[PDB]
Amino acid sequence: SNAMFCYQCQETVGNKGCTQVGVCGKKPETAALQDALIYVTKGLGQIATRLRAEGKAVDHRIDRLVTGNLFATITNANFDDDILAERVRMTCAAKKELAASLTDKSGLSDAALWEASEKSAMLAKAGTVGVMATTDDDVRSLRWLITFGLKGMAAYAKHADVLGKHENSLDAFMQEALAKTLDDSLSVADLVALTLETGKFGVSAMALLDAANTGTYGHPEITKVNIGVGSNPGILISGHDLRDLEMLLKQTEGTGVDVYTHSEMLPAHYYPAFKKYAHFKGNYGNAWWKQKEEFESFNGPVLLTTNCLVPPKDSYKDRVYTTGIVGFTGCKHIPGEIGEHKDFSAIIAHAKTCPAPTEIESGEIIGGFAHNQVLALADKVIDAVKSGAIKKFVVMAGCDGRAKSRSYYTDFAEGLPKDTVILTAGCAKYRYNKLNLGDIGGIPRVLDAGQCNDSYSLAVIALKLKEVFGLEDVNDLPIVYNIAWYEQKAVIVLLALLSLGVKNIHLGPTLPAFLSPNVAKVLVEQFNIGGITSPQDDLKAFF
Ligand code: SF4
Ligand code: SF3
Repeated sequence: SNAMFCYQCQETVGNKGCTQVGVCGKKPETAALQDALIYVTKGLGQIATRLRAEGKAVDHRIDRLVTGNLFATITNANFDDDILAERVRMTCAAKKELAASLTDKSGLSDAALWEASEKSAMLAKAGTVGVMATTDDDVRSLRWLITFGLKGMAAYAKHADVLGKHENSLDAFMQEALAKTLDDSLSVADLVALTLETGKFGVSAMALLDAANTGTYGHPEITKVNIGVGSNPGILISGHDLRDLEMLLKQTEGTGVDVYTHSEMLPAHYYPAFKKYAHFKGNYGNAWWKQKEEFESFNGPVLLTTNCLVPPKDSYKDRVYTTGIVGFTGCKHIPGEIGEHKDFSAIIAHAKTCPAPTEIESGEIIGGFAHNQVLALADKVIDAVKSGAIKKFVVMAGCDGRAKSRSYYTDFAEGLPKDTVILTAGCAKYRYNKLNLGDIGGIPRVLDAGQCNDSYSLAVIALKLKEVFGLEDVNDLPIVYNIAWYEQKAVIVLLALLSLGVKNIHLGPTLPAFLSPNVAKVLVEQFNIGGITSPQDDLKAFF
């Protein structure tokens, strides 16, 4: 039989599924606990949805449990079985209490009713509630496409909540959609509808996080970021959470410890509020997947605010700190997932005992082209399109990863004619943001809008251009979409773009294993989704 089944990321074995051990390092009992956690979270969603329909209140603490549970099961987020098992217990306790306040308990699912306190009972239940519990290929495909989209949505909703923003309609949708994925009566048409609705609420979640980030730290602006290093001890902050960075910068003031960013923390440099801390140094290294080498050479402690964390080498494991929903057995954790005060005193003391970073490279990279900054430049962008100086934009946003085939994205970028502009967001950027690609009329040929969530800015920019040019269809803009994906935040970004009517998206380096033949056919027929081949062939064909 199979010890596990997981197919949620781009690197899944054979582009079919991980059945023994995850390519990411996820062990079968860890995979089982995540399957059990998702199951009881869907049960909680049903109960909460029923309470809302009865006219009864559901406290925001329930919303936070749901988003934390989903985020903990994203690829490279949490490998800690003790933490995962305790989240299962907490969820069982919470949903039992909520169900007791229902007037009518009729029609509650097994997920709503089932509970366990012993890990052994959780592992046994997991075996019959995983991916392959749904027998029909199309229903399975759509249920898990939706679930993965909801994980990405929940991540963005959680970062907004950390910064003090939440919307009842967003949390209500997430919980109702989760419940619908266990309802056997829904047709394929119902589930295709729910997939597109999930994309729409993906836009809403990204809009909420955009407002939270910019409202707190200012609108991103054009910024030069040092990729070399200084000579003081440092802490390297990775992942996505800007509130964790704020607290870390405040606590390192006056200490002699510098702060550097990694991977998806690069865009923190673009926000005006963070420029006021003199000990906020550069961005160190590249995307998440190089971290076994780059965390080693950094020498100082590393703080993971979100995914992606890879199972650490023994050489630096003792200086890895996790926080929020991130976890790895044997790595120190700083508690907190709601933006509350976190005590970084131990990581700061640790940093003072470590060597300064070993430099990988020197120079700079430019970014900060989020929606406010690009709309301020809109007249000049529009003039350049009208004159033919800019012939095409290419959206190359998304996720990077390990696959050797991803040299495609570097070669594609290098081979583009010098009258094109790359638009990016997310760690996919690292395949081409240290090339020397130049500028068109002073506009850089790579425009970095920020984190994967700042794909929102790219959509806002596209819709603005549609308006100014007076076009009926967003697809009539001179934009090619060549997006790379790895984890579930890329899935919500994709669904968001589809909900906005974007066609002709080229997705790679492979297509998700969780798209069944019939579901893929709908995406091809209605949205013209395609894949990649060689960079030289696609540089001809895509244009
Ligand atoms: S998260 Fe990806 S690599 Fe890890 S077990 Fe799942 S499909 Fe496999
Ligand atoms: Fe926020 S984009 Fe998706 S892969 Fe892991 S950090 Fe990267």
